[PDB]
Amino acid sequence: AECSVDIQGNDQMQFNTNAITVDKSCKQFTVNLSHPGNLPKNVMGHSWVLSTAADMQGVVTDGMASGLDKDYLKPDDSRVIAHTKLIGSGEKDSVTFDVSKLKEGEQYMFFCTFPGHSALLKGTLTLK
Ligand SMILES: [Cu+2]
Repeated sequence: AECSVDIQGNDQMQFNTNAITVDKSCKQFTVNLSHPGNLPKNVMGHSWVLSTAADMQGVVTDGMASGLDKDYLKPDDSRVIAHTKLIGSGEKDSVTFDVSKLKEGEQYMFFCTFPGHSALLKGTLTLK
């Protein structure tokens, strides 16, 4: 898949990838999130949130005080460069973003913002 990637978050607290490479040529980038499993998003919800590694913690910390109401994401978080909605099992969501929003050399992390999920459900995103 050029300029896109398919990612699954399961009931086992696992993303099927821990590293994503965004080709420097890509103009846009699309991440396809699905959620195999049986648990509903209010106990096992999963989302794909993109930020710098530097800002992950506060994004996470801010998200969990945001409630299921706001997908456990601070509304209009200027630290989030891209994000999917929060989904439960059997659900799916995609998000597309501008590669121009990524600086070379700066590090980025992707992660779920459901309470206590980002330590396990995370990975690397890098501009190549
Ligand atoms: Cu999650």
